[PDB]
Amino acid sequence: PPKRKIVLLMAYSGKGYHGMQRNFKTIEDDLVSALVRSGCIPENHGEDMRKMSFQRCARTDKGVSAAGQVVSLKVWLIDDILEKINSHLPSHIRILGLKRVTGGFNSKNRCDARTYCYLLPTFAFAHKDRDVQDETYRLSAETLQQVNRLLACYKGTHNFHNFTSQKGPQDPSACRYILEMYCEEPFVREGLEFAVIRVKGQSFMMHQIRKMVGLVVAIVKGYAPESVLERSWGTEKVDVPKAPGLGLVLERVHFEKYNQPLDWAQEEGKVAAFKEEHIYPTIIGTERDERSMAQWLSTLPIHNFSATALTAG
Repeated sequence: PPKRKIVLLMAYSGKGYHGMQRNFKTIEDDLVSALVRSGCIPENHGEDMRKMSFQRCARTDKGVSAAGQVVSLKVWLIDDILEKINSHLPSHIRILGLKRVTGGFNSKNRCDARTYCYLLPTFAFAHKDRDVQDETYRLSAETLQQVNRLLACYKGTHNFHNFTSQKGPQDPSACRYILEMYCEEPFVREGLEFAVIRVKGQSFMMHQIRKMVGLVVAIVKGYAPESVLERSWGTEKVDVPKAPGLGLVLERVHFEKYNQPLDWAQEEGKVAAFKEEHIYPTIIGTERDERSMAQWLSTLPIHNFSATALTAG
């Protein structure tokens, strides 16, 4: 078969996985097995992924899902390649699209941004004194407006050293650019109310989104004053609550800059279908049955936002 550089649009439910990147199970473990078994790549390209020029656009962490992950690599362009790769993957990892590209196209180098969604039960925004705290809570317009006012403060370029680990106040690598961040109107599925927070950033650091969400959750519920968000830009350390990984879903890898044609419009039905068969059921079912968010929320009352600073740390 002809040898070509391709770009793959893929999706996965990330629950129980330790991340995308091959490392304890990872998405790429399964993807590389499927690529070898389908005959897309020789075995030694599975052993040394550099040999097929492999790149992934988003390093999703432990438990994180994807509706629109993008990888690029060189393959033998076999017949019915998508069907064949998919036949060797579990149902909860799916290759949704393929594009042929110029041989030197490297997806991670060409993408300009990533958008993530964070799907959460709305009682994560319920004020600890003013609102009921369980599944019966319904999000008010006022509280949604407060969430959005707070999330908008993240937009721009900021030093996010307090939103990751092993980076100091003066570290320019801790500066990141957020293009958009907001929370949609809430909706009900399976009799429970959820909302989606969407964040588009040029790039993200370890723990960053989970802590960006965790802080706004903590403030909105009343565990910290709204002033702590501004304070977290400061030089001094703030200990920022980290929300669970379960609700975090990579939605899109952006190629608008490059396109100005990596457009996945034709795959929108496949994306929606996978979200409904695998991502939504896993996240909502896990919230309903195992109460992941509720349990994490129950740990906020003892979170000390100043613990590190108090130890002169």
